[PDB]
This record gives sequence, C-alpha cells and structure tokens, in this order.
Amino acid sequence: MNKVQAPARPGAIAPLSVVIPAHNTGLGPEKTSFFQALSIPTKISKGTIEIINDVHILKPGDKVGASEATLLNMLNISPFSYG
Repeated sequence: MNKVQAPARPGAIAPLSVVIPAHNTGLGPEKTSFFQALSIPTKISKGTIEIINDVHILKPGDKVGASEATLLNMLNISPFSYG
C-alpha cells in the first residue's frame, strides 16, 4: 500500500460511512481536543487517546470539515479511497 489514506480535505463531500473505531488511535492525549471538537466520547488508554464508542465521523452525503479532515488524517483512516 502507498496512498491507503485518502486525501481528506475540508470542503469535500463524504461519500462513505467512515467510523472512528472504539480503540486507541495511537495519537497522543492532546488529540482528544480534535476528537471532542468533532463531538467524540474519548478516554485516555496507554498515554494515548482512545475511543469508547464507535464514532460515525463521516456520513454518506455529509461534508468533511477542517478539524474533521485533520482528525481523519490523524486517524490514518481513508474517507474516500485507498487505490
């Protein structure tokens, strides 16, 4: 894989049903500000921010926001395509 993470960019429409899994994101506890920015229930696991409830971050027909795009980019999740 190379471009597994699709270019999540604010302004683009959300075609897929992206879900932020209830699992440690690998991100530092600081990123919980972004998770909470997208109204996400968060708890710190291993010095990393973890998700407690599977988040319906993107919805087919929604519109990827700024901190939202950033969130998905930090999550290393592909809200579009992976090639």
